[PDB]
Amino acid sequence: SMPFPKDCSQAMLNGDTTSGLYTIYLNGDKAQALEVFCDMTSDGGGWIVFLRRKNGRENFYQNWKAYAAGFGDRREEFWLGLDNLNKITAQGQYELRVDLRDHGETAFAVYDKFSVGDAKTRYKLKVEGYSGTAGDSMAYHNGRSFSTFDKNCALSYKGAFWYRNCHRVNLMGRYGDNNHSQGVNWFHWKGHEHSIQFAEMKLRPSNFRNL
Ligand SMILES: Cc1c(Cl)cccc1NC(=O)[C@@H]1CCCO1
Repeated sequence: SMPFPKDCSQAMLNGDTTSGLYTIYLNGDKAQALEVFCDMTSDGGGWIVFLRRKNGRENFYQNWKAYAAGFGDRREEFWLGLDNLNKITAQGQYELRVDLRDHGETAFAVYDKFSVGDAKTRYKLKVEGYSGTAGDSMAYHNGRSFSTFDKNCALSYKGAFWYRNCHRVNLMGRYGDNNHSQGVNWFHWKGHEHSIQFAEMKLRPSNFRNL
């Protein structure tokens, strides 16, 4: 096992094959411990989950400081934090996976390159190299800074995202809100008038598939 695994891929190779909460260490630094939920079953496992929507119990209409730091219950609905995502994606070449489920139907998207810039970039999104079944709805958002109501699409749709003008993905939107563009949307799967019941965003090294 590695003593200070830097992501859920190094924790899974540590023989931890049950999804749930693990400690990772940013940059393998014992002083940068972070509790994360690891999805160890989807497409080979080793995924840090960074967004989960499933029941509408948690409020996602939160401010810049909340989105930078993270909020929620890792075992239920949560957001891992932009500072965490920047530091993790800086450690190597990461891939994004999005899992969606709604009324028993499932879809997914993978982006072979995923990064989040630091605060001086307003946490700029990079997403490239699409595959999957959900439809490439993150392409619209590529290269955009993050937006909250206090730093306006976040205000107009009462959510937070790498908004443009405004969204094809709104996974931090209002739970169960089927009004146009208000809900948990993935446009090229279920459009703008269908809020998706279950959504996860997660990341792991792009080279995991053959390491
Ligand atoms: C990342 C995160 C999750 Cl996922 C769950 C609850 C809170 C946070 N954020 C923090 O623990 C830090 C601690 C000081 C301010 O935020």
